Amino acid sequence: MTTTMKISIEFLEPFRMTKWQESTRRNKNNKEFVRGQAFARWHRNKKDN
RNA sequence: UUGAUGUCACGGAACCUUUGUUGUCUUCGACAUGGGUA
Repeated sequence: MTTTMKISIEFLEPFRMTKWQESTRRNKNNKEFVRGQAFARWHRNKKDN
C-alpha cells in the first residue's frame, strides 16, 4: 500500500548539469563525478553517442 | 535515469596583464596627337 505524490520543480534560474561519464568512472575515486553530485545529470540513450 | 540512517557545491567572481598607435603640406604647366611627302 503506497500513495504516489506527483512532484514538479519549477526552476527560476539556469540550473547546473554534470558532464556525462562512463559507468566505470561513477565512483568515489573519480573527482569529477563526486564534484557534480549536486547538479543535474545527462542521460545517454546509448553509450556511444 | 537515482538509492536511501550522512551531498555546506548558493563551498569556488573566467579572474589577472596589453594606448589603434605610427608615417604623409588639399598640393599643382607643358603639351596632346600620327603620320604626311616622295
